[PDB]
Amino acid sequence: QSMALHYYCRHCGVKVGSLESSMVSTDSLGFQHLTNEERNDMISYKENGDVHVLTICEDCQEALDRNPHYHEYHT
Ligand SMILES: [Zn+2]
Repeated sequence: QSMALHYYCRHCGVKVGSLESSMVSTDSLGFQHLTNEERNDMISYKENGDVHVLTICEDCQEALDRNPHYHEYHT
């Protein structure tokens, strides 16, 4: 199944790596004994990857490419 790092966007807070998590249970960490999804990750090695990366989404990339560093701070 299509699995990798969990992508959460820098600044705009969009989930860039979580859409098909409904059937692709690789997004949820097997904490203890929650759902069947957690039961699957309950293996002695996080199958979900243990990866929470903050990256640029399409939107922010365009904030990037269309605006120099996506505007300035204040001055
Ligand atoms: Zn973004």
